[PDB]
Amino acid sequence: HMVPMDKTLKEFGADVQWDDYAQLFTLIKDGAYVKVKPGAQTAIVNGQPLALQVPVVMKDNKAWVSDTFINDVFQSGLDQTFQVEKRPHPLNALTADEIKQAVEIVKASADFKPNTRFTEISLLPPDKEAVWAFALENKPVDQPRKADVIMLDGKHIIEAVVDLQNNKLLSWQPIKDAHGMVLLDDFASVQNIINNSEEFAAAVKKRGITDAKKVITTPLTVGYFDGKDGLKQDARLLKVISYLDVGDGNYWAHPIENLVAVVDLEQKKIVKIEEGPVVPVPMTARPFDGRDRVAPAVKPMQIIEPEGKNYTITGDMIHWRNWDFHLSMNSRVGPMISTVTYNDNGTKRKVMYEGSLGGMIVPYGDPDIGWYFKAYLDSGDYGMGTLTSPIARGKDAPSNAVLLNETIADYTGVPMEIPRAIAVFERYAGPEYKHQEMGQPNVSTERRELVVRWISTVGNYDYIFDWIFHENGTIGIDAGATGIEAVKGVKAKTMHDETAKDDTRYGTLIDHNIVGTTHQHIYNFRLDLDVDGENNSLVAMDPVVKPNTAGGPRTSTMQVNQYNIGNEQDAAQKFDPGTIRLLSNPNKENRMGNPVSYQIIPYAGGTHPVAKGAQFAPDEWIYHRLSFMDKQLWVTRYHPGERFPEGKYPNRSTHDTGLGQYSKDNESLDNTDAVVWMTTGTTHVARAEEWPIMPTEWVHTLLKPWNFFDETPTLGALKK
Amino acid sequence: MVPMDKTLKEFGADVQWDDYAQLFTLIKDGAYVKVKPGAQTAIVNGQPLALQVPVVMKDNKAWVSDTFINDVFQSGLDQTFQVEKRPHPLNALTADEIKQAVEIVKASADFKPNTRFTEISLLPPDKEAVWAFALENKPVDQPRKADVIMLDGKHIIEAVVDLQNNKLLSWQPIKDAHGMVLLDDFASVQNIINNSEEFAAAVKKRGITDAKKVITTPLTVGYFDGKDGLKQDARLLKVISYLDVGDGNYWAHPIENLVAVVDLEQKKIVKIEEGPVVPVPMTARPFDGRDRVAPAVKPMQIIEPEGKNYTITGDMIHWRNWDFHLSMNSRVGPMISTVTYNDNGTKRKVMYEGSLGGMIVPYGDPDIGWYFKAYLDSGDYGMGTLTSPIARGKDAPSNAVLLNETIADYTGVPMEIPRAIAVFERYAGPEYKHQEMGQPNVSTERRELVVRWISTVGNYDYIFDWIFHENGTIGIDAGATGIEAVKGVKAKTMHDETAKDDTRYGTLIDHNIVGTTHQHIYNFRLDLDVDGENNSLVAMDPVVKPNTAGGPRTSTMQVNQYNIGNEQDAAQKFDPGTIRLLSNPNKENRMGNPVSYQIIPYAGGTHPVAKGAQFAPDEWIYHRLSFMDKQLWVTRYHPGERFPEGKYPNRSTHDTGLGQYSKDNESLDNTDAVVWMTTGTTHVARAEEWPIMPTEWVHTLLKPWNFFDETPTLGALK
Ligand SMILES: O=CCc1ccccc1
Ligand SMILES: O=CCc1ccccc1
Ligand SMILES: [NH3+]CCc1ccccc1
Ligand SMILES: [Ca+2]
Ligand SMILES: [Ca+2]
Ligand SMILES: [Ca+2]
Ligand SMILES: [Ca+2]
Ligand SMILES: [Cu+2]
Ligand SMILES: [Cu+2]
Repeated sequence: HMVPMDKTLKEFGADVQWDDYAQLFTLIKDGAYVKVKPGAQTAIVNGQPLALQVPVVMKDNKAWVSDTFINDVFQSGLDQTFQVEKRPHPLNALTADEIKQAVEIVKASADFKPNTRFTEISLLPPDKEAVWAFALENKPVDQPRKADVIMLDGKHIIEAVVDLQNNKLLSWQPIKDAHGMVLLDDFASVQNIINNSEEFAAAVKKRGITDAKKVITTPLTVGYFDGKDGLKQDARLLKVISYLDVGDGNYWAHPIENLVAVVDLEQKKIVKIEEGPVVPVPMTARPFDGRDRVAPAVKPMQIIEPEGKNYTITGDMIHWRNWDFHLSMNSRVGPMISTVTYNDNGTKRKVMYEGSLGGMIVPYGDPDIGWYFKAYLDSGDYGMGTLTSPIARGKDAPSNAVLLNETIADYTGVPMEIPRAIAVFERYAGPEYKHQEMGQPNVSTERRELVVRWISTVGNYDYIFDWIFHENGTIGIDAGATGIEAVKGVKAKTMHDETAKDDTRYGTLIDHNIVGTTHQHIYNFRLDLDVDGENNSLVAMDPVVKPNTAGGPRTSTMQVNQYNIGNEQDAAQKFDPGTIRLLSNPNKENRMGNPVSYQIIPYAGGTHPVAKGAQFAPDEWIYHRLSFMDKQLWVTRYHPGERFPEGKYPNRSTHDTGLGQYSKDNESLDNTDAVVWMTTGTTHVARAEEWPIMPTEWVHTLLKPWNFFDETPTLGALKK
Repeated sequence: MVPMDKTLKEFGADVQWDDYAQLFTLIKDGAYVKVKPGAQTAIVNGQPLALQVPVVMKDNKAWVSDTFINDVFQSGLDQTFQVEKRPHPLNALTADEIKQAVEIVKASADFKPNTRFTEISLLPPDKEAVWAFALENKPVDQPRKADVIMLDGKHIIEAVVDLQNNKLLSWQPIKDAHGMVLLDDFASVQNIINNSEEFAAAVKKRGITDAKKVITTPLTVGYFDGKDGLKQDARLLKVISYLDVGDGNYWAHPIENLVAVVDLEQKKIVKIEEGPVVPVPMTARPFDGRDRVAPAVKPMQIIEPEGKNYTITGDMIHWRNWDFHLSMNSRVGPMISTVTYNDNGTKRKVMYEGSLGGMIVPYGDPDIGWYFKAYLDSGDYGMGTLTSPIARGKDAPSNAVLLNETIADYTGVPMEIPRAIAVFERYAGPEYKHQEMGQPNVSTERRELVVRWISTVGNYDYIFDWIFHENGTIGIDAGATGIEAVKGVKAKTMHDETAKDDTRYGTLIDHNIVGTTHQHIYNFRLDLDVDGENNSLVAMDPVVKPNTAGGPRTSTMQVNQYNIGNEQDAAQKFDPGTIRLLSNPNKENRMGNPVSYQIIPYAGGTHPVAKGAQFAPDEWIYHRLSFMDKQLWVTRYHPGERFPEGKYPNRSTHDTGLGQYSKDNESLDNTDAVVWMTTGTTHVARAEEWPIMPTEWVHTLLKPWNFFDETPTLGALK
């Protein structure tokens, strides 16, 4: 029998286009670009003919297809974008079965508990050398597949390691003084607790709210304040900031200011309620989904690749032009780009062994009761991988993108497949190079970039990360921010009201009775670059103006001060965009005798004002707990266990267990395996243009080959 | 009948044949046509068109009526271009006006026989009247006038002509002003050198067996208060030479330490400076691919089958909420004028005029052949004149519309530059997004309208993009590519004896070739009128202040706001961590905040950033060009102050540009301000940039700040 074509294809997630003049359907879905005419015995898939067992049938202006059409067409093989992996890559993320296997192993332990949740279940990384050998030499990794299983028993963290190959538990280590990240069920627990609190209902009522059932809570981490916040360090707590649901789909626009409830999770009870001055809840409807807006007419624009893509995805490995890399998903930091090599005329040269988001922080600058503790570590305390937002096909990524599904474990240890978790797409990026010699034929070539995009939403903020592989060897990493701002309810409607000045001391008045509290967005990327090998050195090149000592009219010259940065301590520094910092390989040179290197650029621009460091006095704890905030460049000795800038267990941490810890011994960085950490951020002073919803703002970082090659990388294959 | 593919391609249209669909897809600029052989109708931008003669297949060769292109492409179904019934007052001089102006000055008894024209451009009507035309359709009751700047030998004369009444209004010789370099000067230099026995003698001394293979370059000499031993009153140019080896890239073969000084009026070398002899790098280094084979790539197309979202009426461009005027100038290229943002039905002023102000590419090597090297490409060579036609689909995306522009050449004859400017819309990620947990997603795509212009002066190719974002933001990017200026050296690798000395002022990017360090400094003149003429410059510096409200916090994040009341204070370095606004103290948004635009001189770049001029304050280039050392300048609107480097920068003895425009330190309080943004890079070369440099970009931004009352892209309320 058959089924309606449009409905079915839309359900399938394919774009359906009908050309009445040509009597032709054009179907697009990831790497598949299809053309089919009603009644035709064949269809075209990426330029190749495909025989259909059932032609598309047109009835009374309605098209119908066989129930096997989607499978026969989209899984024909003529779409070669995806290929089957014959030999499993050692860095492949844990499969659904493996996740379940790990969960069974720990549950076989006599110590496992019923309320035991899983903060993270991820592959235990085999030794770096074995992995590189596999990627380059194709040598098998004779080491057993293992998995780290981090459990949360009540409020206690337990680190267990399971041997998946031999289905046996290898370790069970409780981690004292460590708090666990926030889990999904905590979100519902908070709302439930507030709903059952007689006092809170009373607190809310005196603040103008009649129906407490319309109150929406949010689970915020409290941080650490040596007790000044009056909170027992031992307990698993969360502060609750509330909003009123007015039915406009945007409760963020209706803050219940000066009301904070402290909740003890294991005790499932409100242990404290801080109250400040009563501020009337901003009530005006402020929808952002367009319900109250007119839809402007816009002409269609399509980016198409009718014969398929230039990249191939074998398993989790992506091949594109001279690039080869592995892409996997982690519940905490999201995407991980591994074993990155650049094919130099037949020879695959190492570039980066492992790269990913290190961690990030969004600290606010308002001292009041509902803001002073607010300093989010989104990936660390909330798991950005877990909170991945599926790509909106054609909107969050260009129409010519390919969308990948990714699987991770949820907090209960059950496999979870995130649909459209990552977008991959090639894009035109202007001319690669050009030269119009006067009176001569022009010379131009277009530039192409391969983008790997991932979006994660943690509450009100929506973050976008793009890993950009330039055909010329350059690698870019951009971070975009959008979503809804965290606002403060105030009494002033305009800057002319009496309280305006005081209401706007820590933020801009972006709407009536609404202030966009000033804050920063500080991102950090962990980049284990192995420039043409593991042993590298950090070199500095500072352009300077020195007195002319060669005679002639000039009083000055442009020269460069070059020196090595031999230790981690000296490598942790602010970044001057006017200087040059290289991660060189002192063991290999290019054709001119220069060490093959990559230029590290932590700050390549941004659309919001740039964060020169953490906007905190040096005597604030957040500044103390988190040191990665103040430096834009860090370089440490390779260590498989050092992966997070804010530390492994940042929730209510008492001291820096991250980059401050990784570089505290000030080890040598001379001709050894280095790991680069780039920190880049923005300072956000709000404006009306960003409310009710904020246009995407971006920050850019860059990694450029510096004498890594012997000439223009994109000139092409040498004819003679 | 006539062959389709042959005719269509001569027309410049792209032809695609789909055998499965038996359909031809024809594309050219805003027209997207679909036609099947034998069909009595065709489709143009989604609309049906009746054909007089169907397309016919003859021996697998399609044929069309001899009137096909006109009937289809000029049908009217492609609405990209609309007729301009009332000419915009800022329209550039037409070919007829260029010839009229030349006839007017040539009729004067003072016009000498071989006089050339450095520039022939529209003399701008008063701003007020122009705004009234754009906002009120009010006619400009002032005759079209043209500035005619002549070069009589080496003497500059400024004339003004009344085009409407066809009469000469003024004729003023400009004392001590040197004229820019003109095209014929390039040939003179080469011919003068070619006929120089002494030069040929010097060249032989340096290993060149055939002097006829020597390629010259016309370089401005600057000013060094005589220390360079050059006569200030003479029209001079220094000549740096290269050896043509037949690889199509003479730039890769420098004849180091050989500099000839040519007096253009005497037409002869008046000085030859010789330094140590360095063997000419000989290895062929073509950049045009003659020795390469590109990897096969799958096709990519960006299509708009229903036409464009923008309309071009004459030179007026309408797109979404934006409306602006695009014109061409021989010196600075494109000019963006009368820019307004249609705020829910009401057009609000944003920028009266915007364009490249000027730029300079100064080097940091003290040696004989480099110390004077400081290029003012627009000012001294005329970048609009040297516009490089856009290579369709490569220099600009496949969905772009390419515009032709007309200017006058140095002999006063109209010159049409094909594909001089590219206009194209592009996807730029999501405009905004919010995925509320467990709720339906909300995402809208971002669209940007780009106006791209490319100019090439010698070895460098410069790209400029004026980017209009739907949300009111305006971006201005500058890209650099082309061939690097290199110094011939003895070292082949860094292991050679002279390596250290050879690389003191630049990187060794090839054997015996050093890419001398230099900077790229661009300056943009932006006459912003934020929702009106009268504005004020306001600073907002984010600062950390002690907490005085109580609680655990010791510090807070506050802003230090203050006005910058005068030109001298407005001339400043830009801290990308601070905020600088051009506000309209007379208008506010719904929250009582002054409608403003955020000025961002530095929004990013792919090359190291230039914090200022890499020159000691006692260097003459530094004294002559103050604009290089500050990223932000704000001056009072004046019709005759348009160039950061001054009107006549060739061998100038002092700053007649921004240094002069602000020397007076006038008030910037609630008045007509003009913003000048200086953004630059410091270029330290690498092997990856040779023989041809992959495009490097710098970015600037102008963002609406409380100009609107909410997210500008949400749309009108139902
Ligand atoms: O995103 C940071 C903490 C948070 C989590 C959930 C809702 C609001 C805020
Ligand atoms: O671009 C600056 C001066 C110049 C002009 C012509 C050829 C080479 C260099
Ligand atoms: N007075 C305008 C200049 C002009 C000259 C000749 C034809 C058309 C226009
Ligand atoms: Ca260490
Ligand atoms: Ca490394
Ligand atoms: Ca002035
Ligand atoms: Ca102005
Ligand atoms: Cu923000
Ligand atoms: Cu350069």
